[PDB]
Amino acid sequence: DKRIDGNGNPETREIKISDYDEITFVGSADFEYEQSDKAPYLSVTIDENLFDYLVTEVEGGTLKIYPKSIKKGFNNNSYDLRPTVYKIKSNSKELKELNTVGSGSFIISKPTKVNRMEINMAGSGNVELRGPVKGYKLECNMAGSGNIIAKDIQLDNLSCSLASSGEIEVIGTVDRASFNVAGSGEIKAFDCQARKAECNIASSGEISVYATQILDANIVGSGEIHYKGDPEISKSIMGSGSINKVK
Amino acid sequence: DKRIDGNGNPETREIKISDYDEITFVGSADFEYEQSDKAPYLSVTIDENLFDYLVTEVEGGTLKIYPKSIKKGFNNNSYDLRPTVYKIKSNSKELKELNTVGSGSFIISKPTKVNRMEINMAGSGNVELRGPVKGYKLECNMAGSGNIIAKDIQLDNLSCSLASSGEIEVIGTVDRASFNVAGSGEIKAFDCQARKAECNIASSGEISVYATQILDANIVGSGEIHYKGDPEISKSIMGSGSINKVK
Ligand SMILES: [Cl-]
Repeated sequence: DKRIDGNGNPETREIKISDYDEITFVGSADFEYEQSDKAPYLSVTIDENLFDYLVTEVEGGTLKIYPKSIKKGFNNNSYDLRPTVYKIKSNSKELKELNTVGSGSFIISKPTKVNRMEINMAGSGNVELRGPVKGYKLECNMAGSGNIIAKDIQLDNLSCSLASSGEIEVIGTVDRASFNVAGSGEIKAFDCQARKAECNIASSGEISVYATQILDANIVGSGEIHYKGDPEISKSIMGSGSINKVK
Repeated sequence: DKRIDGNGNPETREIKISDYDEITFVGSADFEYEQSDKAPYLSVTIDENLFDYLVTEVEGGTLKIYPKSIKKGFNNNSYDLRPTVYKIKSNSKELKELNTVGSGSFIISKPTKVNRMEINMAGSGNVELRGPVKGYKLECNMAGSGNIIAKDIQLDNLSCSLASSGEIEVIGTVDRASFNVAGSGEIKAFDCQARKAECNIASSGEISVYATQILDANIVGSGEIHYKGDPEISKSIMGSGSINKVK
């Protein structure tokens, strides 16, 4: 009933889709995405038997890829797919919002221009923005033990919120940054040069920040903010946590 | 410099205070609090040598009890106090807001009448509302591995928000409930009879809910909502999580 193992015969299907500006992706695939002015494109490779258990379509301008609800299960639960291979390649004109859930990996590799890009991840997986991202606003939100890494950003605005034990890492330059941890996890942003940054920690987590002009440093709990640069810092600590300046 | 051990000679001091409607409490004490129309009262018992390292005062209508910032440490950190005995007893006319951080224990035992009471905890400690709490609204918020238990509530509104791995447990009757978990933790409310409840999980946590008329059940991740009662349920799962009805 609930668990379906891949039969070991991988099949690739190109799926006809309209453009989309939003992705709902649930699962364990390696998903490669790019923004592109070419025609919108979707290809999925998985054990041939698992397609019958998977939704893969664009609807209402949203690409939706996830395991189906269990047949006669009243949408109380979905199938637990165990593929031997699971790869997704897709593109659209713009990605304003990614909602990803699971143990998979979502990767953007080419230079990406953004107006507002929002990344929302739940689970143990990973999102990697490997290519240069440049533009107005990037938001990286996660709840879980996995991670998000943006390797090369140039932004007016960056916002990261981490719930639970995972990790967000950001590298580049930003004018204004907001870093938030609620849990034991960690934001790593020493090589993300911010002019102004706000750092908030609830509980035992950690933020490493580089702010050049203004740093607003807030901790409620045992957590820690490590900072570099020579900003003017506003400090606020309720609990056993601590703030420290590093070279 | 940072860790100060109790010298094993307990001293009790009654500290003169004005009335307060808010508490900031950081540390490991057993703190007993009640609402009362008598004169405001504070008594603290701790190893005699640790008073010098402790702030204990009412300012701006807020009772503040927390370890001091390390002398000449620029408020980057505070003393790590290791008492052999640490007890606090206090009362004020009303408690609108508690902010508690640490491994301590904050207990209210008498019948308590509330308008709006908000409890904010960070850390591994606990808050117990042992006596009957009756009134308009209770809000229980925590970030950390500890717990909040309310043993006997009767409320128009209840809101509980849990970040990280800890636990909130609520027993009684409420008209409208909102239960939120962002993390691996748990809300236990099978014994809190709600008319309408909204339940939200991000990542792998759990909620046990009892709703009689209306239940709005939302999971993003692998978490689980278990419900009892016969409400009309609205279901939304994005991920491997599930919803299940129990007797
Ligand atoms: Cl007074």
